[PDB]
Amino acid sequence: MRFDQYVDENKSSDDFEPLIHDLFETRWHGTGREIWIERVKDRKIPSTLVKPNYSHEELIDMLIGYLADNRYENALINGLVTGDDLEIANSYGFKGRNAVTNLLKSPEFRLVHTIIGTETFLDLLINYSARMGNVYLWGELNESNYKTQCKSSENLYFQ
Repeated sequence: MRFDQYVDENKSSDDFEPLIHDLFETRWHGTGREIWIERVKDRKIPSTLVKPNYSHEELIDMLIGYLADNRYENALINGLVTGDDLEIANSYGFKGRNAVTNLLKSPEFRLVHTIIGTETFLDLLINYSARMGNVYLWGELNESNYKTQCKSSENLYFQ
């Protein structure tokens, strides 16, 4: 569904009218309606990501680590490469796997979590996925995929 609409959809409280009105303003400028959110996986909200009191930036970075049990299937950070490439990263300032944190840390996302709540916020990032134009915001975690894209689940007739 639409990113903007998603906010009003998972809104825990309607009292956030002012927050939604201002938050929705991003639709014009700020990839508000340009983002599509959908459920990529069917899971449940953990009690360890809601009980503890985390901070905005802290929760964002901490949450990423929650679903980051494995990095890469092949050897990673085996060795260091010397060259001008490092200069590029130092000058241009290359970002790591915590790139999503920058977008999530944005004030716009602060309202979302507030409106949808933590349980929905975590679920949205873990259970669901966000699509921004030609790039994935949440970031797909499908690595087990060998050759096939998705698997067809068993059909469920009517009772």
